[PDB]
Amino acid sequence: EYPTVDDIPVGEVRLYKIGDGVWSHIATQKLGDTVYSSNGLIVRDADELLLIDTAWGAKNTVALLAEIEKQIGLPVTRSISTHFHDDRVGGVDVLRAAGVATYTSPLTRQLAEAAGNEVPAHSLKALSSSGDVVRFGPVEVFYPGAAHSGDNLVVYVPAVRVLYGGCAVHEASRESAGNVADANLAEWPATIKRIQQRYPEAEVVIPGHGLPGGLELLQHTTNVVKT
Ligand SMILES: [Zn+2]
Ligand SMILES: [Zn+2]
Repeated sequence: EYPTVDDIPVGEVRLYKIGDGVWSHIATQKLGDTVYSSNGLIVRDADELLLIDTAWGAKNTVALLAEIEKQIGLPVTRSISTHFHDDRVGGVDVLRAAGVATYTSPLTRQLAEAAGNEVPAHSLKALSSSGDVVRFGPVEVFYPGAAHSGDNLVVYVPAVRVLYGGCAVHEASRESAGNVADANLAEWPATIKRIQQRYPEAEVVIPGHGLPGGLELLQHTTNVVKT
């Protein structure tokens, strides 16, 4: 029942309930004759929502906001982008236009700028070194170290033990690492290990692209990387 590229008509966005007060959002995008799906997270905090990652571009992110209003009916007041690529910050200007306070780490803001990508407006402090963790509303934000990118963050929802790994984590069906142009393959194994050690009670692990699973996706990612 989890949405895939063959049930999402590009330009549209689906929500999938993961646990109490937690949804993933799923969208699709085409690069060079190739279409992908991409996930993000939505977390309720009292009567507002925290958004994790855009829906991969302006058009999709507009549709995301509409779908949130339709299905949940609470306002997105803040967002976090988990790295500097377009599937994470593409659509940040849509969020800004809608009045969302947009955040990411200082390093992600720098990399996004260098790349010519949209840049969240605000910095999350105290995430500069590997192992750094901060609280932000109903979640923890963790910088586990370099992996898919030098800046990649993970997000944990402690009340329901949901770990959003973003693109630092591969779905079970992936056999390759995908885009490694910004990756640190030598460091990726130790970064996963730091995630494993920090969140041993996670029940759901959500990858940046593809099907959610459990803690087994972490070791799987390490196995995929060793190529
Ligand atoms: Zn990426
Ligand atoms: Zn990605």
